[PDB]
Amino acid sequence: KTHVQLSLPVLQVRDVLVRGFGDSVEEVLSEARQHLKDGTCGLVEVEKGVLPQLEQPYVFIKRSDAAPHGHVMVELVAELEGIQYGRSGETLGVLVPHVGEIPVAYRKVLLRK
Repeated sequence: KTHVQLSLPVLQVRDVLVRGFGDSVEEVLSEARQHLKDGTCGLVEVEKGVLPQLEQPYVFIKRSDAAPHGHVMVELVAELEGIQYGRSGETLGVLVPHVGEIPVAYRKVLLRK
């Protein structure tokens, strides 16, 4: 399937134990896709002061379209020193590894895979 329905646990930035997916744009997109498949991906909602508390490169989910079965259609865009790899809509948040942090909410998305 080109799209996969996921419910991503929303984590508080200060709870996140592993604050990024790796060291290159290509690695973080690779790792983010692997974690999304394995159900070990969390989402941090971007506000003032969030991104400086996480590790670059960043992986964003961005709205790819205007929402089947309550699930917003999204795609992955990486960012490193202010350059984005990918072009998409509004950020729904930043993806991080989930290693058992308690979420505050769930974000229903349809992921272009």
